[PDB]
Amino acid sequence: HHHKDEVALLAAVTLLGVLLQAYFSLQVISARRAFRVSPPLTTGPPEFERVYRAQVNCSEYFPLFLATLWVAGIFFHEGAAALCGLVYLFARLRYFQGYARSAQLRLAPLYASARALWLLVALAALGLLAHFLPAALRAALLGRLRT
Amino acid sequence: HHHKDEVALLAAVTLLGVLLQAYFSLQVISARRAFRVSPPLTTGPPEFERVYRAQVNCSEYFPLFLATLWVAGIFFHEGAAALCGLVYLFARLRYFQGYARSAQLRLAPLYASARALWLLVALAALGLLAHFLPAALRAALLGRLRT
Amino acid sequence: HHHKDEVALLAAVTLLGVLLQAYFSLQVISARRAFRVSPPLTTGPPEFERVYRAQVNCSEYFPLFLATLWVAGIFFHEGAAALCGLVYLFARLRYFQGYARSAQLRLAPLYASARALWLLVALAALGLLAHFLPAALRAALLGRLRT
Ligand SMILES: N[C@H](CCC(=O)N[C@@H](CSC[C@H](O)CCc1ccccc1)C(=O)/N=C\C(=O)O)C(=O)O
Ligand SMILES: N[C@H](CCC(=O)N[C@@H](CSC[C@H](O)CCc1ccccc1)C(=O)/N=C\C(=O)O)C(=O)O
Ligand SMILES: N[C@H](CCC(=O)N[C@@H](CSC[C@H](O)CCc1ccccc1)C(=O)/N=C\C(=O)O)C(=O)O
Ligand code: NI
Repeated sequence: HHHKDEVALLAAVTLLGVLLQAYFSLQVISARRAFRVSPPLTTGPPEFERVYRAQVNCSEYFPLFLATLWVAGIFFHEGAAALCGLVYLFARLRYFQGYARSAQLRLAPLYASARALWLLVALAALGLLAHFLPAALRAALLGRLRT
Repeated sequence: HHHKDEVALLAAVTLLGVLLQAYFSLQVISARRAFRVSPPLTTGPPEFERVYRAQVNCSEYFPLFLATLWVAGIFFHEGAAALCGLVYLFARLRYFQGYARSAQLRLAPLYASARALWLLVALAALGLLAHFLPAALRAALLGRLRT
Repeated sequence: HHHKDEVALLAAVTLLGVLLQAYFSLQVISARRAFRVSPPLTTGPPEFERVYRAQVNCSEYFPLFLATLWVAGIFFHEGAAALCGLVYLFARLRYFQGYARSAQLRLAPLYASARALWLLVALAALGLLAHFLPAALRAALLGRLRT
């Protein structure tokens, strides 16, 4: 008996996220050509540094997204976690698109991505609490008994 | 019944990757000493910034590698995924070695690493498709029936 | 039968790590306000670049921590891995706090975090070795037999 069925949506969202990250990377390389910035060195016109920074930030947050997605999806509910992941990834795509154009336009999609990530965190926290809190509470009651 | 046996190669490749990352970090610190760059601050002679950038880029890609490795290894085939992972990690080591010497010498091993990563992605995609596409197709046919 | 029970501590430590990372990010944003640095652009007074760099470095190491934690926890022992993870995360929090104040004060907690990470690596290595080495040794003996 395989557990592929229990995690296939998490794996699919994860893969979509990877693909999206690849997209961000290629867009940064395209900004390296457009605005004549050769490796190493990550300075140039404002628009390049903005595109670059959007990609860097997405990259920095991508493992946080994965960790919470998987923990939430396993401990709370797979579908909810996957949905939140989709909302997050769409929000991040919009973030990247915004940032590339103007610092201010990254902001609205940025906020959407953060809410989804905290929602993933809260589900993770609730799921873990549901797992640990009953056994812990019971053990404390047993000692209290005793009398 | 443990599932260690089904994922031991993925875990081994993962650990090798971690070790390799540790190696990149220590090489960067060594460049910080050689070329007199004290923390914080990541600017100095060209050779330091190149070594530094090789490490940074490897670090940025390392979670993408892990995600696709695991998804491909679970959904498609463990051995193939591990092999691709080994090729990728070797390619990245060569990338780092190249970059440290000259921007242009990172390029050949860079290309090898990218092909292996996309190969991992394609296996992940195929594996997930194999999981989801039949059930989805059947459900669509059932509605078509109906008549 | 679920395997949540076998990985719940790893998941909890992982989530704590995510929360800690969120904390580092918010502290960096607070340094962006205090020392008047607007996005993109990551240069300003020394204290901002130090806080920023502490966060960046923690972020760079966070997936390495996760990978080894999970591999060690599954292949060697869950509790040991979780404990090492807790020590690591506390060490990193202290690292961030130190760095924010002075480059030199990040150093003591930095060393604590590295020992814990290498301890995780060693457990991962030992666990994987325990899994692979017997079967490999037996296979070699069988060929030796033969005679
Ligand atoms: N800081 C920017 C970041 C952009 C980037 O990292 N682009 C990739 C290359 S993009 C080629 C393909 O998109 C490969 C990425 C990929 C991602 C997920 C799955 C498969 C492939 C890259 O240059 N990697 C290493 C290096 O800088 O030498 C830069 O300097 O290039
Ligand atoms: N940007 C470069 C990056 C190199 C780096 O990150 N080196 C490590 C230290 S290298 C020591 C050992 O190699 C620990 C790393 C390790 C990795 C995987 C498993 C076990 C240990 C480090 O300095 N970490 C935090 C900090 O900058 O304060 C730098 O400024 O140091
Ligand atoms: N280089 C620093 C890094 C700090 C940082 O990344 N802060 C977060 C925002 S902090 C808001 C919440 O803390 C969300 C983070 C979070 C982490 C884990 C779980 C849930 C939420 C951020 O700015 N992200 C994207 C962007 O720069 O546009 C900077 O320029 O902001
Ligand atoms: Ni099972």
